[PDB]
Amino acid sequence: AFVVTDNCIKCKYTNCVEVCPVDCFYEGPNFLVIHPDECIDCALCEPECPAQAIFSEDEVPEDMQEFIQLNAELAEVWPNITEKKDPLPDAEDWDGVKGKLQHLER
Ligand code: SF4
Ligand code: F3S
Repeated sequence: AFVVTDNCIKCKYTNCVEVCPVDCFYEGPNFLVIHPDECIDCALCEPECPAQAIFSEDEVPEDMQEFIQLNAELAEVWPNITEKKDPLPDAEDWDGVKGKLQHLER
């Protein structure tokens, strides 16, 4: 499985969803998650993220391990997103800011 981590929060560019061959991204207010059962590990989304927030689960940073689990449980509760959208208005001011998990919205 590929995993969306901290820097997607409050950016949510959604570039990643056009490349997914199996449409396994799910959408929250200010973040996206990958459903781990569905991902086929094609790695196509990882170069597409402006925020470089996607990682192979074996590559997730030591300080971001919580995201592996988070992606798995939020994917169960959020709706499927299959079309790109515009970025959050604010996206480019929040891109690169650390610790954005305290800003996550369910
Ligand atoms: S690795 Fe491939 S299948 Fe998995 S979320 Fe990315 S684009 Fe979709
Ligand atoms: S910022 Fe988030 S919505 Fe996709 S393009 Fe990057 S994982």
